[PDB]
Amino acid sequence: AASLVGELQALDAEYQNLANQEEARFNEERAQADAARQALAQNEQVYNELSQRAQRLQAEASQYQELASKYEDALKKLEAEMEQQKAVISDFEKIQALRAGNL
Repeated sequence: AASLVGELQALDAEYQNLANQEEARFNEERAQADAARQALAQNEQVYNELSQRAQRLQAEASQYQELASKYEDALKKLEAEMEQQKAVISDFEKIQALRAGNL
């Protein structure tokens, strides 16, 4: 077991580092999802109030017409941000159901 002893130690090292990297990835992913939930929650609040504000502006008849349309665009984007944020949370929850499930 000349080189066998050495290789076994080489594979051990690789394993230790690999285990640590995966643990670092999972944490990096957890932090990002928490950021996602915090941000998403705040956006829901801003989207609701702003969509309400835009709705009132439209129901009138050009300034109101221009500002209403400007809000519909801003809201379209904010909505994309929120779908994107829900995906981060959703992807992490899926991953969680695994890393914790596999026993």
